Amino acid sequence: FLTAVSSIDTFLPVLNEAKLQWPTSALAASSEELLGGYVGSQFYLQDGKYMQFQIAGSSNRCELRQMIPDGGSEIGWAVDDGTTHTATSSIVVPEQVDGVEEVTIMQIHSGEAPQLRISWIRSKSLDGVAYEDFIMSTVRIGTGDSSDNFVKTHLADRTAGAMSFQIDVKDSKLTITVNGNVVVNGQDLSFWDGTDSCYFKAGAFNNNPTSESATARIKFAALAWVDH
Ligand SMILES: O=C(O)[C@H]1O[C@@H](O[C@H]2[C@H](O)[C@H](O)[C@H](O[C@H]3[C@H](O)[C@H](O)[C@H](O[C@H]4[C@H](O)[C@H](O)[C@H](O[C@H]5[C@H](O)[C@H](O)[C@H](O[C@H]6[C@H](O)[C@H](O)[C@H](O)O[C@@H]6C(=O)O)O[C@@H]5C(=O)O)O[C@@H]4C(=O)O)O[C@@H]3C(=O)O)O[C@@H]2C(=O)O)[C@@H](O)[C@@H](O)[C@@H]1O
Repeated sequence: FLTAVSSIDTFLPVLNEAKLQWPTSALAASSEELLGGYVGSQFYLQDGKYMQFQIAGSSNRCELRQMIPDGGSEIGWAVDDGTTHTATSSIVVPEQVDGVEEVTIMQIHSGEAPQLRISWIRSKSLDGVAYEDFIMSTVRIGTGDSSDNFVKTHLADRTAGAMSFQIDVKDSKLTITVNGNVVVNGQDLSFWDGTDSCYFKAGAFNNNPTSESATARIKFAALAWVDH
């Protein structure tokens, strides 16, 4: 069998606060299953150190979904409870195979929609400017589909080496730090005031592929979800 992610110590904190959704939003593994050696080609320990996610198909996923710690049920929190909700990661985004066009690697999501997606995208115009092979944040400030519902940002060009991300939510404001540099500073999340169902996700969620068989692949050297 492939080497289980839980066979080393590095990811036990987040696995203790997560369920795995694969290949859809349906449950693949409970937190205890993840802590107890759940493994497959979709989710395995890579190079002896990376929690790697693989998924093919339009809107299919291999994603960790934040849970109440120590075997609890699905968590939900508010963007303005006065604390800081923080997701931190270190991610190696390899060159994606042909047919893979956008891969969501971290999210904030609620009962209704994604407040935030951090995704790799092959090519995209943002605010009149073309970018290629880069990491993007997409923030919802509305629930519609038109441009004004989103704030989209070039976070960084994709690197060969590990890229660190810190997502901070405090007092209805979102900060994203990339390789130690603040890139998004205090994006307004006020539209979500009143919502108590937010949670982190991370892994690989495949968006608008050109081929249903092309497999997205994302490696995490680190991932943690904390409340301060
Ligand atoms: O490209 C463009 O055209 C535009 O795209 C825009 O971004 C898009 C993006 O491309 C992508 O489409 C994205 O997809 C969203 C999607 O719209 C939807 O919100 C989806 O929701 C998922 C959740 O992520 C989550 O997995 C959730 O999980 C649920 C399960 O569905 C199920 O309810 C489950 O039930 C069990 C639980 O135990 C329950 O508590 C219950 O008690 O028991 C059951 C059980 O035991 O069975 O509970 C799960 C849970 O954990 O909560 O399921 C939903 C789902 O509907 O499947 O999330 C994806 C996403 O991951 O982001 O949407 C983006 C968008 O609309 O913004 C923009 O980029 C735009 O600019 C472009 O133009």
